[PDB]
Order: sequence, then structure tokens, then C-alpha cells
Amino acid sequence: TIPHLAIDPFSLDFFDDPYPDQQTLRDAGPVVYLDKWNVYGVARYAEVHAVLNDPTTFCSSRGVGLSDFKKEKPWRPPSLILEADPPAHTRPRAVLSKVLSPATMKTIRDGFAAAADAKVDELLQRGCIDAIADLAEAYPLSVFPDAMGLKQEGREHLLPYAGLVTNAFGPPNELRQTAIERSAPHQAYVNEQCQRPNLAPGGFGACIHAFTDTGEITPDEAPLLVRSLLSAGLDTTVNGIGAAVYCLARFPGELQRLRSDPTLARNAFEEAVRFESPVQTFFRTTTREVELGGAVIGEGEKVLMFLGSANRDPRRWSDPDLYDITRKTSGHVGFGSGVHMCVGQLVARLEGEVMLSALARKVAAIDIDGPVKRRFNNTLRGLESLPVKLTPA
Ligand code: HEM
Ligand SMILES: COc1ccc(C(=O)O)cc1
Repeated sequence: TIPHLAIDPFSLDFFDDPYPDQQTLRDAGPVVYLDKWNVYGVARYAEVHAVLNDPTTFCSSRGVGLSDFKKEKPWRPPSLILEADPPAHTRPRAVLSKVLSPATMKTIRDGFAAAADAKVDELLQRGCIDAIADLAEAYPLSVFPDAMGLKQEGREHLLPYAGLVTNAFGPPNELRQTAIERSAPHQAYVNEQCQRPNLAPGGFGACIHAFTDTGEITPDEAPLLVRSLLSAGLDTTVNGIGAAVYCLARFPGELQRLRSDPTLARNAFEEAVRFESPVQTFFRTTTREVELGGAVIGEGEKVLMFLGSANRDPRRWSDPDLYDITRKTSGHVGFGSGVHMCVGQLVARLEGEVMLSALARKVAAIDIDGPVKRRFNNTLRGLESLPVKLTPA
């Protein structure tokens, strides 16, 4: 009853151009079996949404990567939020929700916006820049580590540690094994900065530790919650901002709409998250036999959710392969859905918004003027290099 496919969604050929194979996965049926890795897959919006919103049946505590924590030891101590289920997930989640809350955004927005304006001013003096290294990477690195309260030394470990985390979600292919092989210095730095004395007052890290006396988390749980923000707080924001610039360069008509109304900046970034989905995939593990889209899945089975495919499913979206900055993006799963829905989504949206705002007000044209190079990652989609010429407005 279940179609079996040989598509490897963690192969370089798939990463290079995933959209044909994603249509093949969607159109084969609501539930497929991927013979390459012995996992079930769901690529349509309907099933991805249903799986995300049943955390009891499709749990996260056995890992959201390929590895089943009931069978293999995790490569690091499990995340207290990403790799936990309710009720254990609930109170650590509440702490991170308050640390990255709407009220918190008010305290950082002025500085985040000023740094975005300053970066675009700087890039316009150069003219021809690399929109990844010089913009999508440079800007989040200039605001988020400071907002965490991290010292200056050792920050070069942050993006390599994130690449380790996201490649480690994948199967034991070369991308994963090579990341783990080189991991030791990046893990050592990150684990050390999670300790309370190393986090500057007022920052995200210090605020997590401050919650340890409310009864929501214990003192020994605070370092791992800081670890979550150091794991996830940068790489997808980089990829999302790079995706947005990529979209505005490929769809000049949408840049012109954004220039004419800079208040479209927030939705232009949200549409970029739907369109290029920085997080392509996450796994769940069945806790029981379950019927999903007319398919019977046994207990203890890994289910691969194609978030990027769900965000381009024509059963849900009109013209899904068009970048439309006034699209009603509500309901896309680029940040997930349900109880694990990205707790740092307000930070990512703030950075994306103020950067696209600076571009909307300061830049007249964005033209690719060099070879575009893709970055390969078992879990993330993003660019390695995006040479563009910025023309001032
Ligand atoms: C464009 C940027 C981002 C994207 C596309 C993204 C994507 C996602 C997705 C899809 C999930 C769901 C995980 C699941 O369902 O298993 C998630 C969760 C999470 N994200 Fe993000 N994220 C982004 C930015 C951030 C930022 C900036 C932070 C921290 C400052 C962050 C921290 C987290 C954490 C801690 C979780 C776990 C939440 C939970 O398990 O309850 N992310 N993210
Ligand atoms: C890629 O998204 C995430 C989310 C959470 C974590 C974590 O909690 O460690 C890591 C990566």
C-alpha cells in the first residue's frame, strides 16, 4: 500500500536541486517509505502539519534526527526542549519563551535595527560584496552573540558548532561523520560559555540562569538551555537572510515592491522562510501503531517530515514556486508547528525584518555578479556564496 522510493534526501544531488524530487515524494502518496534509510516520509503539507501537531504519537524524545535514542546513544546530552516531550518539555520551553518574548524584543530592536542600517551603509561603500559572508553571516554575528552576552573571544566556534548540530541530525553519511570528527574544540567552547559566570548581565544567557530560582528550571538545567540558543540562534537566521537577498536578486519585481513599501519587510522575510525553508527536515518517532493518511505505521518508526516540501505543496499554496512578498504566509511550517514551534522565531523575524528594511530604504538594485555556490548540510538549505552588486538608492 505504501510506495517505496530510492530517493536519498540527504544526498548532494538532492541538496543541489531538491524540488523535482520533492514533487515526486508528494505525488507518490501521502506517506512514502524511503528504502535508503528505512524511514517513513511525509512531504505534503497536510501530513507534515498533522505529524507536527501530534507530539504524543510522533514524539521528539527519541531524537528529531535519524538516530533513535532508544537504540543509539546521542552524540551529546539531549536538548531539554528540542529532544523532550510534554510534560518534561513544558517548563524549560516556558523559560525560553519568556527569555525570547515579545517584551524582550522591545529591549533589543533599536540596536538590532541600527546595526542593520550600519551594515548596509558599509556594504554600499564596497558596492560588490558576498551576500553570505558579508551580509547574511556578518549581520547576525554582529548582534546575536552580543545579545546572548557572550565574550568576544572564541566566537569563531559558533557557526561550526551549529553546522555540527544540524549535520548530526542526518544519517551517518560523510557530512555527519566528518562534522563529528572535527567537533571537539567547538563542543568544548560552547559547553563552557553555557556556565553562568561566562554570560554577561542582561543578555539571553544570564536571563536563562536568572529563571533558575522560579521553580521552572533548576540551576543544572540552565547550561543546557543556553546550549540550545548557542546551537540554534544563528545558522538558520544566516540562511534565512541569505535566502531573502537571493529572492530579491532573482525576483527584481519583488524588490521594487519592497522599496515602494518598506513595511512589507517583515512579510518579505517570512515569505523567504517559506520559499527557501532554512530547516528542510526534521524527524519524529512513533510511540504506537498509528494510521496516517491511510497508512499503518508501527511503533518505534522514524518519520521524516519535509518542511520545505510542505511549504511548496500546491495542495496548500497558490503558485508555491513564486516568491510573493504580499502572500498570506500564515500557516507555513518553516518554523515548525505546535508545541515545538521555533521558540526563537521572534529573534529571527526581528533580524530579518530590520535587514530587509535597511535594504528597502537604501538599495535600488541587487544584481548577482558572480558564481552562486550552495552550502550542503544534512538538515539545512542555504548558500555558501552569493556575489552581488548593490546599487544605492
Ligand atoms: C529563520 C530562522 C529559523 C528557522 C527557519 C528555525 C526553524 C525551527 C524549526 C522548524 C523548529 C521546530 C523543531 C521541531 O519541530 O522539532 C525550531 C525550533 C527551535 N528553534 Fe528555531 N529556527 C530559526 C531561528 C531560531 C533562533 C534565532 C533561535 C534562538 C534564538 C532558535 C531556537 C530554537 C529552539 C530552541 C527550538 C526548539 C523549540 C522547542 O523544541 O520547543 N531558532 N526552529
Ligand atoms: C535547528 O533547530 C534547532 C533547535 C533546537 C536546538 C537545541 O535545542 O539544541 C538545536 C537546533
